[PDB]
Amino acid sequence: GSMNAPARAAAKTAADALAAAKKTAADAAAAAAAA
Repeated sequence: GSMNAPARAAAKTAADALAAAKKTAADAAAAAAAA
């Protein structure tokens, strides 16, 4: 039974990788206006 805050901290890197991936994806897409 681990649905608490400290239990969610283990999934940090997972959501962290996605945060970077999502940022960069849109980042590159945003700079695709002059293409």
